[PDB]
Amino acid sequence: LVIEYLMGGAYRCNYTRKRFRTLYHNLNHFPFPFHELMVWAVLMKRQKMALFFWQHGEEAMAKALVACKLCKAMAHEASENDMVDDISQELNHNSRDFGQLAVELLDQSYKQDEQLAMKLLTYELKNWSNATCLQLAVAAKHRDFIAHTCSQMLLTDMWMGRLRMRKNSGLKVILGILLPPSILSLEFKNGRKIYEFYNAPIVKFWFYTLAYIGYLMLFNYIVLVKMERWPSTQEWIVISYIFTLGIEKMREILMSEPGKLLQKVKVWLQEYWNVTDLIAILLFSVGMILRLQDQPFRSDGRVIYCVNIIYWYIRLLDIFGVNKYLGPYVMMIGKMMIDMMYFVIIMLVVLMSFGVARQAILFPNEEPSWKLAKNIFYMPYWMIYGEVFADQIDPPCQLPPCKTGAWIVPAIMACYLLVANILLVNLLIAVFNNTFFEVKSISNQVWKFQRYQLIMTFHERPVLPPPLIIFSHMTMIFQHVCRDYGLKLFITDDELKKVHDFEEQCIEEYFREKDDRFNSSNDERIRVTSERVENMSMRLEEVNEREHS
Amino acid sequence: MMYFVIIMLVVLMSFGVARQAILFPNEEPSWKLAKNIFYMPYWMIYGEVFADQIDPPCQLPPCKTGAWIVPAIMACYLLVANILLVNLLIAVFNNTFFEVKSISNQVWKFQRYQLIMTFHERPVLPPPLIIFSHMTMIFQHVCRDYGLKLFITDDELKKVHDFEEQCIEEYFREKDDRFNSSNDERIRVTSERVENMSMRLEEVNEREHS
Ligand SMILES: CCCCCCCC(=O)OC[C@H](COP(=O)(O)O[C@@H]1[C@H](O)[C@H](O)[C@@H](OP(=O)(O)O)[C@H](OP(=O)(O)O)[C@H]1O)OC(=O)CCCCCCC
Ligand SMILES: COCC(CCO[C@H]1CC[C@@]2(C)C(=CC[C@H]3[C@@H]4C[C@@H]5O[C@]6(CC[C@@H](C)CO6)[C@@H](C)[C@@H]5[C@@]4(C)CC[C@@H]32)C1)COC
Ligand SMILES: COCC(CCO[C@H]1CC[C@@]2(C)C(=CC[C@H]3[C@@H]4C[C@@H]5O[C@]6(CC[C@@H](C)CO6)[C@@H](C)[C@@H]5[C@@]4(C)CC[C@@H]32)C1)COC
Ligand code: NA
Repeated sequence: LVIEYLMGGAYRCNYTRKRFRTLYHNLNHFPFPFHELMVWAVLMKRQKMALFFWQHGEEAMAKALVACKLCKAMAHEASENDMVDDISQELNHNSRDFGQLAVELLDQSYKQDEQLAMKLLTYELKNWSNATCLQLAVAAKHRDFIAHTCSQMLLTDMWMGRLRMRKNSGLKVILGILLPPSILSLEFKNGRKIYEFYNAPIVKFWFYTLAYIGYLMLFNYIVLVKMERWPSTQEWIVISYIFTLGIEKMREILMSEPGKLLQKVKVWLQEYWNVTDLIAILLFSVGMILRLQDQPFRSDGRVIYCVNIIYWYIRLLDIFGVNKYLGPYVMMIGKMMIDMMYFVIIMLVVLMSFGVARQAILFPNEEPSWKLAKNIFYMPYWMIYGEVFADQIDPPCQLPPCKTGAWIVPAIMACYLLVANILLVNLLIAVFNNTFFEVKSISNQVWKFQRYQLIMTFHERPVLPPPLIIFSHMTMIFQHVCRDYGLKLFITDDELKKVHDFEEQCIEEYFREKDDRFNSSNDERIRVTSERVENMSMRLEEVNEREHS
Repeated sequence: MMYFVIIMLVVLMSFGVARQAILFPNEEPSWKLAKNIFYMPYWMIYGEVFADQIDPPCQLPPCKTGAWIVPAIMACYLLVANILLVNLLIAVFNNTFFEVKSISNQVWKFQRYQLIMTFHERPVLPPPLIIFSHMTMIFQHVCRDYGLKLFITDDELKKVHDFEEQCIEEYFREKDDRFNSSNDERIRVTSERVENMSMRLEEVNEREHS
């Protein structure tokens, strides 16, 4: 029970199975003893014993990943119940050590044989609640494991589905999705070719992208062109798209992993795209409600549409995030935005000061009105972006008399422009420049980690795009009254034994290489030479002092 | 720059569509709507931010519904395009300059050979007068001392061969002498000799006879 609580919601340890429950309720040996000994050493926080038990037996990498997850969960539980706060550091160090061991073992296995390395990451683990190494590594939030070359190659092979399209893809997928006769000219891995072509994640992604582009074009057409009292066909298509997308979001929030409905919404509202999509759908619904009414309400609904189109235009960054070079740039923008806000507060302060000074100096006969609130922000803000217009600030003053102190406005403006356009923007450039390498590397690692989540969330979605997704939901109603690949890879006993022997060979070679590399370092050689020289000097002094003559 | 201009184009299209749809709600479907999105939002960021043609000052025609959103959308758009993306592009150009410079220098030095060789074959007359050279090639149609190679006699060839043998011998000797004087090799040899000496001394001490 405590193992199942530590691991996750979907995990099911062998102890709580009904076979072991019936075998224990009337109170035999274990097939793999070192699994239970390793779990015992991990739970009771005995690091040396756990490291000794790790290198004996089979399924070494799965054991390392399970140990890393258990240590991370134990550290999280320890730094919650007001503990001594030093147990958490030791548990985190143990988790990091186990993760590093898993990464090094994967590196050795990939270096020795590539196909067997990819084989080792996919086969179903019978002793570990029917999970793969990828699922354990993802559930442990191990960014250095997914970002490895072998994991990325495996993710690419799962993303491409049964097709190959190795040298040049993308265009062929679009041709297939637009020209169904062109499907037959594509090679497949070892009537049925249509089903295997359309069930790949990548063709689902391109179908969804084409549907989104079409919906966006319809939205642009319906907001650009004059609208009548009742909606046109393009507006009906847009409304249908929004409604079906909302239905799909509800279906996703209902079929989530947690069993509690209140827990499902709380875990769904974690990504910012989900909450922003919910807000946008509610806003579009409000605008559509106000649209089908009299003239002022219709105008307000149209303005709601024109505001809402901005978000759906921005949401193209999610589509762009698939590309290898347009995802890290988006994340880099996401962090530099926080830096920009921190540096824009000061610009706002200086702008407010200059605007209030100029407005107070120039116009001393203004009644209290809200126009004074915009005369401060408007023109001092457009000034710095390339609209420095004389005679609009410090006007020439047949000629009306000059206001008292009107000569000070250009003196203030010169210093304001010098501060805003030469000091703060250059300092912001320096800040963006000197904090780019860390942000780039972190963004690359995070994107390579989230590739797995993208692949799974496209492998789970129905094959039809959101404008046609209603037909797929009707099918799910018919199936309501009624994984060979994509996640795992089942095998026989002989292939399992071959994989086990390969893994034992890999771990043995890894330990032997580590020992041979440690024993040949300069520091070890110097230490051993010093000790032997000291002992030899003592022996030689004893020999010289003790002679028969 | 193209990889970074895709995003600028997305944001520009968004702002242009929003402003054009807000301001003018009585436009027939015409191709003029296709350029009203790209034209002015593109000239705005290069120094045409004129504050009288984005939010018109409106004897006075009535104010269009929601015409106060255009300045806010434009302020956010200018802040994104002129402060965030261009500075990030500057950072990208700055932090990927050394590798590009070194690779370009190496590639130019390599292509110098092709540049030199392609002028050693072209006819001496320039393209406006190259017709005369082609006529000459017609006359020569019915009919490399230097520039590429350098033919030499047997004694010069033997001198070059002896020089090359001396060079390769000196190279191998220098490589071996440099390897044998490294710190790692000295430490390894000293450790092995110390181990053997310790074993020998223990065997000598165990070989007492009195
Ligand atoms: C208007 C905006 C619409 C949304 C924009 C569409 C969204 C968008 O911009 O990216 C989508 C698409 C995703 O496909 P993705 O990148 O995953 O697939 C790549 C493709 O297979 C390349 O041929 C591979 O070689 P290369 O390394 O590249 O040399 C590349 O490397 P590898 O993994 O096989 O080793 C593959 O990653 O990215 C494109 O490649 C553009 C293909 C042409 C797309 C044509 C678009 C019409
Ligand atoms: C001059 O008078 C023209 C008239 C013929 C009228 O035909 C119209 C048919 C719709 C059409 C082609 C027209 C104007 C706006 C056009 C929109 C601009 C939008 O821009 C795009 C811009 C970029 C896209 C990313 C978004 O959408 C289109 C969805 C959109 C777009 C191309 C939809 C198509 C619209 C012309 C002459 O006949 C006698
Ligand atoms: C159009 O005619 C208006 C009239 C109602 C008149 O009420 C007035 C009450 C004072 C009030 C709210 C008004 C105009 C200037 C307003 C100032 C602008 C300043 O800005 C702020 C700007 C930002 C702050 C950081 C600094 O101060 C305020 C201290 C300041 C401020 C909000 C104080 C409040 C002033 C309107 C209509 O009657 C139906
Ligand atoms: Na300028």
